[PDB]
Amino acid sequence: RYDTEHLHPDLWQIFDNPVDWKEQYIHENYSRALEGEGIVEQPCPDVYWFPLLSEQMCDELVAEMEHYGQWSGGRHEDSRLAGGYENVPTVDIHMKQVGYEDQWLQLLRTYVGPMTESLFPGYHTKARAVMNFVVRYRPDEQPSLRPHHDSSTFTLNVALNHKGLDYEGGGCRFLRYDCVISSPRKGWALLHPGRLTHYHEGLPTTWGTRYIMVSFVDP
Amino acid sequence: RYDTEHLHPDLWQIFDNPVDWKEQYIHENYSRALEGEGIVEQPCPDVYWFPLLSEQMCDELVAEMEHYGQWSGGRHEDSRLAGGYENVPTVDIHMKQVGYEDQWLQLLRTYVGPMTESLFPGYHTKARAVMNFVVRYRPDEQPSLRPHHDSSTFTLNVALNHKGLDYEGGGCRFLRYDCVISSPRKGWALLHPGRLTHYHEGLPTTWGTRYIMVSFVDP
Repeated sequence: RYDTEHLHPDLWQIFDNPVDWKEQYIHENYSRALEGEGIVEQPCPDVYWFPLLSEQMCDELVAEMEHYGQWSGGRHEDSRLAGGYENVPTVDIHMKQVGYEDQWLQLLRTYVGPMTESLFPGYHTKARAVMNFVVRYRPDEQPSLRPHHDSSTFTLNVALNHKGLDYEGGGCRFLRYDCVISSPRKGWALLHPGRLTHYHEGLPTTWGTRYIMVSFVDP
Repeated sequence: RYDTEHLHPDLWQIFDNPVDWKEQYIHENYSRALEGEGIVEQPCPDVYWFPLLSEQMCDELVAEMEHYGQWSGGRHEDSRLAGGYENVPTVDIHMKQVGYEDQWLQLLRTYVGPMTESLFPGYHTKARAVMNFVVRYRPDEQPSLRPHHDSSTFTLNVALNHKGLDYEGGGCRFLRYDCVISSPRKGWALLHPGRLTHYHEGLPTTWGTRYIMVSFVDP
């Protein structure tokens, strides 16, 4: 089985060929990071920073998002939310329309879940994420988000571009910890709680466009 | 209305005359702590230790618990829980059996909630608590519990007796923070998250009986 009506059909081959998809799309240091050989960084309390994705998979996902074109979002109301009122608006493309929600959920349940279990002793993860979308921030389309938390036990923020070369500006700002993640990594990602002990704030971007993929896991 | 069918009928008079209950039950320095001029202590990161209840209230609660006699608990399985299995068995009496759960909820909504809102900016509290029981820590009966977490956004623990004079032992130990509560206060209460960022293990009591109050807030 191989759906040929796709720009990058190998992206959905995770179910058919897990070994090849993992060897091609996952970061080379992901195994080293999971094995416990350093790599993981904790610049702020109750936060982590380890490599998750590689250049090829990130570029393919960015190209697919560009091919989708319909950069929805930006209005206070939400059409994909049951309540119909979204607290924070941002220009983003949902994974449901793109059809990558199932593949991303499987990838998170395979690789992301063991990482979360290893980082926090005594914590069992079922990888139940109800919201997963990639937001594109532009100097004229979507500015930095207002200071707000995430409606999830843990919130993961993954960058999709190389810092500096692709976009100029900043990332987030932890007001509680008085720390700012000013050096995002294209291949790495952060998985920290955002329910009660994290009042996340968005820093602004001056030049270029920045794309970040955040999935609300365990809500 | 003043029902005398209790050892301490004034313990149920929290709502009848809120001023009288606040004046005769709450901690004298609790108002100063709510004013934000000290008293509140943070021995560990993202942890609070401030006085909540007065000695008279603690004595009344201890006497009521002793007179109740329904000190159930001690098995991995349980009948009070809907699931029927308790993750961490403990000899504790739920507030539902005593019937003071309404009073505890009212006190949490009146005094605990504003402190939580003031202490942690950007968070809204609604005093949503379900699991709350008083467990007596006895070295001969209930030894130290294994390290575990809490299935709630926040956890509150209040001492019910003077350590050393009444019981000999320890408090809690933060596995991921290397923080040990060796000098807990009868009036002070421990408020911190217990879902993901903190793994805690209780220290073992040695002599006497240590009475503690456990409440799962925002489950």
